[PDB]
Amino acid sequence: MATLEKLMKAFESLKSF
Repeated sequence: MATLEKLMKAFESLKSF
């Protein structure tokens, strides 16, 4: 699989943005 950033950006860009 290859989508680590797609998994981290959600923990910060989702609502923490």
